[PDB]
Amino acid sequence: ALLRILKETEFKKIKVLGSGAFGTVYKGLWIPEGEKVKIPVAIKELRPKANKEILDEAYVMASVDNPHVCRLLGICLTSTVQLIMQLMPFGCLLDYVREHKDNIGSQYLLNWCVQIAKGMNYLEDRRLVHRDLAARNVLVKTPQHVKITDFGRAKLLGAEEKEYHAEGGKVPIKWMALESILHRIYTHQSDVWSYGVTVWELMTFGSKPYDGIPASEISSILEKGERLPQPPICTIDVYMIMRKCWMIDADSRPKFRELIIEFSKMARDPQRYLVIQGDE
Ligand SMILES: *CCC(=O)N1C[C@H](COc2nc(Nc3cnn(C)c3)nc3[nH]ccc23)[C@@H](C(F)(F)F)C1
Repeated sequence: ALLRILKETEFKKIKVLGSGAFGTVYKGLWIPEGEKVKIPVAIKELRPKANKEILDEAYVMASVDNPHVCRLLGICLTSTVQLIMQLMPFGCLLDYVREHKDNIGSQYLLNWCVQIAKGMNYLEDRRLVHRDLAARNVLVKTPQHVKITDFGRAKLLGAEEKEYHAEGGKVPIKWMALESILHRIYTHQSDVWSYGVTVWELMTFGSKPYDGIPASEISSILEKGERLPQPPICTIDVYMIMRKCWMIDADSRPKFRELIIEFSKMARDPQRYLVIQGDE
């Protein structure tokens, strides 16, 4: 995987797929010059660093090559910064489970957990801390295949850095580990906490975590030992894995490599671990 540098004439926006603080994402078409191939893409236009700085960051981001991480295919530097990324046809996993909750069986749910863990482990191998993992930021290539994406909170750790110490950026409190909330510390093990919350979202078919609790109250609730409840479809074996992801000591929590193994085992006999009517 290498970074293509794109001219404005090489791609065209087709429609909006979403937007936020980072900017706006469009569905579009990439026609590499002279190549006679139309490639469906998602174009992320951001809302200034020197071009050389932006490119160097884009080069690193484009080297991230894993089946379960959405890849940066190219970049166009004009008045605005535009990132050309793989288009995920089915949108975010959060919307997908909400929509299709009547037709989602244990096999798909457990496979998604495996895939997200595989992607996160790859990021860890690259020393990348995601810092914003949630079902809304997992995208669907096909119902059978999902990819983690990133809208700018991810950080690369230095050779000797074991943690990221954040500044004042706004934070998704209900997905964050307690040490991130209290001390702005982020590690792969804090990503594991967020992973556990993401899995809870899937197992409840897109339900809201800590529903009707103010974000400002979350740290105190977690300090008292309260955690998200066991989803109706979850056997205790699955729930206990989620609970391990939310232990106060980051090194108590499993590693993504260990989560891959445990969920892969469960995905081999899925009806044993998730209880879903009509499944199958
Ligand atoms: C649950 C969160 C959510 O839906 N979004 C939408 C966008 C995602 O931006 C991207 N979308 C897609 N594909 C897609 C979107 N909608 N459909 C029907 C398909 N592929 C992408 N590849 C990279 C980025 C993509 C973000 C938001 F709104 F923040 F921009 C979260």
